[PDB]
Amino acid sequence: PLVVAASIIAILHLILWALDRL
Ligand SMILES: CCCCCCCCO[C@@H]1O[C@H](CO)[C@@H](O)[C@H](O)[C@H]1O
Repeated sequence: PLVVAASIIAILHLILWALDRL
């Protein structure tokens, strides 16, 4: 479950960064 949570947060953070860059 911690793998799931950490990975969701990591992917969402990546999406936020990408949207900012775009
Ligand atoms: C699934 C594809 C997502 C692509 C994410 C692109 C992240 C970088 O994107 C590019 O970044 C440049 C500066 O960093 C900007 O000047 C460009 O306009 C932006 O397109």
